[PDB]
Amino acid sequence: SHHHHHHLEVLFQGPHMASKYIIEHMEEGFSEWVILEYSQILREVGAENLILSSLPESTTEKDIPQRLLKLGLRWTTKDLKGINEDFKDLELLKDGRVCLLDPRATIDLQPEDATKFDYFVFGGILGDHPPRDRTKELKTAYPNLLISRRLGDKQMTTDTAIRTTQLIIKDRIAFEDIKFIDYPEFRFNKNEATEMPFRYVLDKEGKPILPEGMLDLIKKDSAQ
Ligand SMILES: C[S@@+](CC[C@H](N)C(=O)[O-])C[C@H]1O[C@@H](n2cnc3c(N)ncnc32)[C@H](O)[C@@H]1O
Repeated sequence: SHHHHHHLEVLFQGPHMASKYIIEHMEEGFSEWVILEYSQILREVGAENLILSSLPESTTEKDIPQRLLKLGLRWTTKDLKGINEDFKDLELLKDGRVCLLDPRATIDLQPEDATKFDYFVFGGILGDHPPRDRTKELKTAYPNLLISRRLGDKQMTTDTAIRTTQLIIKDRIAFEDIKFIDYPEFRFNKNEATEMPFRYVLDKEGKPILPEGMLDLIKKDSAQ
């Protein structure tokens, strides 16, 4: 009775060829907000295409939210340069072929960058306004691995940055063609409304795309 000690999910997804998305986790633990965000990301890019890296060394499976485990989250306490040690199935993370999505970069990501990078890295950061520039910690941590690219001049949530990167790289849509809304207001009644100071991508109904559950969380907050 050893037959469950396997890596079938990995065998089933290979051989690797497709762009991957890596989130360097940079929050303590997993708040409800983070869980909803990461759940949405998993659903949009596919569990086989996401890695959550740099978790604290003491992290074990019980510390990972069951909602994320159920959606297939691949997670590791290794940093970017140790990911290949844990996940032997992934393509090598090659110097210069790993793109840091960096709000301060001087050059915006473009569809032709699909040819130029195999991995796209995001800070798992709940941003502040004004931004605290915490993404810069990644640039200093991996100075020869990463090349920075921008997603326009306003801050996006992690799931929005990944959604935008997928539209540019996978769907080959130029940034200037993506329909965004800057700093949307969410109003529910005369007593309850909240602005979110990020840039969001719009769905075909003209509404900002939020993780499932997030509008409920914003409504619960406004009701307090
Ligand atoms: C909410 S943001 C955090 C930004 C962080 N507060 C800062 O000022 O560096 C989450 C992640 O999505 C990516 N991101 C968000 N907005 C971006 C932009 N305008 N350009 C490039 N990457 C962006 C970055 O990888 C970032 O770490």
